[PDB]
Amino acid sequence: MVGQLSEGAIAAIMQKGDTNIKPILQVINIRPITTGNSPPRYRLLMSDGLNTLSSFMLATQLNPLVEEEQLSSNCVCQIHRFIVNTLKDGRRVVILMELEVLKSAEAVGVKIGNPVPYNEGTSSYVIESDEDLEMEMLKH
Amino acid sequence: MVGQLSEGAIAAIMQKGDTNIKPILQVINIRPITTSPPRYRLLMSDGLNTLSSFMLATQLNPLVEEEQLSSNCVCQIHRFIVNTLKDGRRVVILMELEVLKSAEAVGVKIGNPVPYNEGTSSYVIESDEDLEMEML
Repeated sequence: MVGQLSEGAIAAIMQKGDTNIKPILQVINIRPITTGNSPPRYRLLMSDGLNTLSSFMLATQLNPLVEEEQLSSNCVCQIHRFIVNTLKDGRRVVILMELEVLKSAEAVGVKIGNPVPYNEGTSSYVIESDEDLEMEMLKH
Repeated sequence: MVGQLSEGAIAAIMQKGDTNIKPILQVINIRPITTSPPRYRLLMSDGLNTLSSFMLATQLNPLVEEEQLSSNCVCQIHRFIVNTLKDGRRVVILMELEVLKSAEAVGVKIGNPVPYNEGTSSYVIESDEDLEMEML
């Protein structure tokens, strides 16, 4: 149900920098990032039911949630503490510092609603994720 | 040092579908796709161009888990295949390769290669964003 998500949280985060709103978001996709020999970091495409936004990153202390598959595509999360940063190239990113998984992916089962990208950066993420899946699927 | 890579191999693969060459390429970035059996996408350089549509055959995954195939290492490809997909994207699947020099032996990205095509340019921009997001 879309109504159980924090409608408008993505727009408020991006345009006003709201950090106190404890948003309830669905994880749409997780992109592991493996730089050099370093342990992975996880970038997230998240949905508030209306929009998706791809500029989320998990703080390192939340990495075990992804490894344990507690935090996986289609689960629903309540974010407790997050910070907004503008990178040196102007891109606005959101670091998730503390959260709770409210519903596992299997309980939700699938993507909630039909959210659309909040910006071109997010549509570029969606394109690359679509590319990944296409390359992935060797057998038909 | 760029002359130590197979300059022009990416253009040969993409335009002519030449899989008889045994090109020497540098890994610029490796990324697992799923978050299941891992599957690795690679941004590779031939000294002139980068190309982001390389994927690793599952049987080469041990080289990645052993951290032998890693960003900045230089490899020689022994068997590969290139296909266009129904939607027109071209994908290169690396089937057999040897790591010639470790990431540490090479030490840095060789030269200043440019993206072969728009898809690679977007991939580099997105991967540079990924990295900027980490270093926070």
